[PDB]
Amino acid sequence: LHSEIGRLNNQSLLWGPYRPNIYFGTRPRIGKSLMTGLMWGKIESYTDFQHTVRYTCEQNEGMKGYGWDEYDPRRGGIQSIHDIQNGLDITTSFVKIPGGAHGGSWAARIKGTLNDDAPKDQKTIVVFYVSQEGENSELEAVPSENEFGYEGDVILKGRSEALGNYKLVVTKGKGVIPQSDHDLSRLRGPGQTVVQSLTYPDEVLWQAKPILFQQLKAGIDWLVENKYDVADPPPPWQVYLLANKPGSGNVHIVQKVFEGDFEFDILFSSESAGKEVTSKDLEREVKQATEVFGERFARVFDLKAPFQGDNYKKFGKSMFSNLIGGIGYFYGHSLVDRSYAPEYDEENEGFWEDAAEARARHQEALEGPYELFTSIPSRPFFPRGFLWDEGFHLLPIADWDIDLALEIIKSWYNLMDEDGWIAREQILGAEARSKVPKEFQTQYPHYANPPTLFLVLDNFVERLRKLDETLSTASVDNPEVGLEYLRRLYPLLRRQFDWFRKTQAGDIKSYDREAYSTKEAYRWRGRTVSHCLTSGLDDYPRPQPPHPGELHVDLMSWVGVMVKSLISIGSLLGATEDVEFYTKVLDAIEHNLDDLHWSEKEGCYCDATIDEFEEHKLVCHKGYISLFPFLTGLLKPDSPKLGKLLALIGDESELWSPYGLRSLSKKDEFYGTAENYWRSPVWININYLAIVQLYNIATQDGPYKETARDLYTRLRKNIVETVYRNWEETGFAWEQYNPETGKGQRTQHFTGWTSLVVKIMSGHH
Ligand SMILES: [N-]=[N+]=Nc1ccc(NCCc2cncc(CCN3C[C@H](O)[C@@H](O)[C@H](O)[C@H]3CO)n2)c([N+](=O)[O-])c1
Repeated sequence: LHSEIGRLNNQSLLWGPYRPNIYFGTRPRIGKSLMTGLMWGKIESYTDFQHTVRYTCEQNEGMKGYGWDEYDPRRGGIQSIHDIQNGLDITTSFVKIPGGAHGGSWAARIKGTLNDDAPKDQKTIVVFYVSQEGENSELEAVPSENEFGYEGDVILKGRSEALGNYKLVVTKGKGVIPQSDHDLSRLRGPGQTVVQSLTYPDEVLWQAKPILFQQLKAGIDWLVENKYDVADPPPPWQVYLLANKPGSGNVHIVQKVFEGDFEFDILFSSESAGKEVTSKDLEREVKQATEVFGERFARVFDLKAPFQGDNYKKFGKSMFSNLIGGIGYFYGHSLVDRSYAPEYDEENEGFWEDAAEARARHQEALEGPYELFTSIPSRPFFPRGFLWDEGFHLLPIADWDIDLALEIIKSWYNLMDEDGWIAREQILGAEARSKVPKEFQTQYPHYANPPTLFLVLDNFVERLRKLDETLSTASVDNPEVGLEYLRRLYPLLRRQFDWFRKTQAGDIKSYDREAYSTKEAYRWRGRTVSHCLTSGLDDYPRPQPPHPGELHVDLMSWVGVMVKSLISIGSLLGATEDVEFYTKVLDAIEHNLDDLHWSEKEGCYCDATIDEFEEHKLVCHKGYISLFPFLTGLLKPDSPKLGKLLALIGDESELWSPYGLRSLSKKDEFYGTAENYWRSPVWININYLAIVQLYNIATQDGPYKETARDLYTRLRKNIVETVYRNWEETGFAWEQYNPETGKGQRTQHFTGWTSLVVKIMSGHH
């Protein structure tokens, strides 16, 4: 029965628009298979299309905005693109039609509407680019009846082991096609849909822009050789129309020129299913996917006061759809230093210098290949898997579709090496590497990242204890299936738990340190003078100088999150001998949090170092870090320590801004300093943790119930309204929010954990 739900999930999720790095394209969850990409650009001149053409996601003054209005990876959805440079409002509707033995069929409608400022006679070039990777696989453009190109549909017929037989149709579409009266039209035709079928070695098929431009440049060279010159030049749009040469190959370029508004369909028909997919099929399946998305949202994301209104429902749909619509499939080699150089052990003073020397050996090599199926923080700036971001992404996604969330968790845990290491940053293949400076690619096996994926596993278990609709909950509705997943995953959770304990161990025994436990103490590896990249709070102030004797209260608190999850899961599995050791590790963390990290002087938890005089010193920087034992749910609701943290959180002079909790206190000496990344701005992921914990204390018998209730109510409001106002004004989710002004700053299209705001509005944690 596990195998069945497994095979059904596989078949449901195989196809998607799983290329979030580009405006619009498709691929299945298969490393070497059939992929598609959309390109468009106005052409006003002989030189402008190279600069106007769109393919990979960016955000600049030329683009107003873009994203998913509606999305479910099982059904498809609708994306809006507002392109100022090209004068176009584009719609890409994508739909899946289940059937056959191969992951089903799918269809897309591309619609371009010139905006008010565009010339009513603008010529827009549109390209649908189709590649197929594989040794024993074929794809062929059925040639046209016409001499120079296509009056109607373009039929591609192909086959692979993975997809069996399929056909891919690009329809005639609707819109005016310009006609050239030039002598060239006797040889190129007056203007029509064209296809070039090419082959390149499989590993470069992703470089669709250079592949296209090489063909455009060969056309222009041909014009020059055959005496088409500046005395009598063809119009720009004919100069940039490829000579029709359909055939077989692993690349198929389908090119259309439109004058004014346009639309055209892409129909993917799996032979192994019923009848082929039609345009009338696409139109209906789209209408129905909208109805279903509407119905699921109103149940799953029931927005509570004061966010019940339609304005906030639109907001919620946009923030959610962009989050789950960012889901990608990633395949290829990753860059890794497997030297395990001894300098990476960071056991002497000045360890950052030694670590730099080891990195300068440049022993890192390509390894894999790996696949990953994950949501992403940002399509334009960093469209790839980030380990602790994914824990946040999956909290809303899990509500929507717990079986999808568990699929993504599983994909992340299949990356884990023999030691219990997952790389914090997953850059799989040359396409992914294209977006990342060479200096920032190398993953380090000694680099951790917060294990936020356990928070998701926690929600799963809580839900476990208490056809597309069916598949989405299959793993909570069929408890036998739920436990089998946990049984298969548990060992790797344990492996990661031990890996933290072997690789991110702090040192008690070697210093004048007393504590309830000689074991429980942690220090993030990878830290430099200014940074602790691995903690996730890049420039949050830490002990200066960095020191082998440091202890990180956030890191211990994450180990605390991990043990509590292992207790829950281990028990659901009856692994008694493990639960005992976990029950005892937790007990030791609860104590050592107080003995090593609690400041009675300051009224908050702090990190620790050892002095110039070699004694344990608390290093207190009031901010996110200070709150961690609370944010991670480790303290008793009656704890006096919780009492003092609630005071700090609610204190306007420290953390409390009209716009949410400041990453760092206004009273801290480092407030607003340096890159000021985690040194003041409001981050939605940490505010989300605060809101959830406040609500927990707020709905419990205890002394702080009423304070917790006030701070919840107000913080929920401040966080939602800040993200809303900025979305209303800019159309973007932002990476962080200015505490002085409330303005969105840093990375746009951050969906991204800023999308947690849909869960903050829906309440009932
Ligand atoms: N200090 N530092 N200075 C700055 C750092 C970044 C800045 N802007 C975005 C640049 C950028 C590009 N590629 C990847 C990433 C990682 C983003 N992010 C980092 C989170 O901290 C981490 O927790 C989190 O996992 C990851 C992923 O969401 N970021 C700026 N800026 O725009 O001025 C100053």
